[PDB]
Amino acid sequence: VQGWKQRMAAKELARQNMDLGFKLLKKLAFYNPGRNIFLSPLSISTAFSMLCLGAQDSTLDEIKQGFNFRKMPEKDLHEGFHYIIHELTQKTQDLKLSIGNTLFIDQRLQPQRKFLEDAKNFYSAETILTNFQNLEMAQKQINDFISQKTHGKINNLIENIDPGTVMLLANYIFFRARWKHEFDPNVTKEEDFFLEKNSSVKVPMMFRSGIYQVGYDDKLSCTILEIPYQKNITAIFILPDEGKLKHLEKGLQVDTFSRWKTLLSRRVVCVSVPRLHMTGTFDLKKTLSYIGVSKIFEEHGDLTKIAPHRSLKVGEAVHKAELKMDERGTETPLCVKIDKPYLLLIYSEKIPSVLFLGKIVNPIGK
Repeated sequence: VQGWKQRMAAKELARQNMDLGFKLLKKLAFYNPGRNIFLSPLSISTAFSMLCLGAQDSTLDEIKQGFNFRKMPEKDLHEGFHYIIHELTQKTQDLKLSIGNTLFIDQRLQPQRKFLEDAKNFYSAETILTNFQNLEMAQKQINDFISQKTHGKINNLIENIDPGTVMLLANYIFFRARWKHEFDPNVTKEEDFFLEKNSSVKVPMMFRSGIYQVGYDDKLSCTILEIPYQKNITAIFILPDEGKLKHLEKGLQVDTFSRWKTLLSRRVVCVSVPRLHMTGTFDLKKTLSYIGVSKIFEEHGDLTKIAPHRSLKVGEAVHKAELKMDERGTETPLCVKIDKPYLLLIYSEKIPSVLFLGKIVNPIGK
């Protein structure tokens, strides 16, 4: 198979998006406790790798350092990300997934052919001409473009545009997938979800008994539960013990994940999982401060490969992750009840990549 090198590159990139995700989640939760955090570290990485096609010198170097894209040649980096995107991008009965990367550039600028072709060929990234002299009109244009492209999955991506912006990066991902075994919707019931040790809220809770990969981590005081999707993707639920969420967050690592896998076994489990409709919106300028990346957002003369204008920078960059978790699917000595704050990892096994990383403090909250 001629796709061997692309798969190896992707496998290495996947390990690095896991590290990125845990670093981002740790920082986001430290600065914003008691809040849901829902993002795609993979989608975020595709955006800045795509920008590496048009970035030079210090800006290029700092992205590659911050995102850890330095371990392989640039050709392999782009080929690896192309493989991940192409493999995951589907509109089938079992999986609906798209990674969107749209660069909105001021109509007065001239986006260069080579960058345009590479962005489209390697990432399916598109550059759209925008009139930034009318910020209100530019915002409604951007939001309508993305709502239409995503078929109403990614809405209101932009809430504000700063004056002087000539280049806006929009990164967005949506997910719909069928479970390997569907939940019976008639068995789904409104159950208690403990926001705090005393405070509760009624949430639609899905129920099913069957064979599931399950384990317990003594080192991080947490239960691990894997629920497979029909395609080679798994939903990993990490349920900390009472008052161990902060400890679990603090201990998250790449070695953590590979150790959790050594603690799992196939067992008959009665499972209780909340239904979800998660969205997460991030200002990537503030988010990327956590991994020391900022030159891409400053004027440095490093983006001439995109458009020749001297003062060019990425003015604004936004990430939006969207997911639905319900009963849809194909066709006890242990019980795992997800009725308190938990971590959710959507993991692609075939790559293997972290598609989504979520801290769910409230399944029906923002």
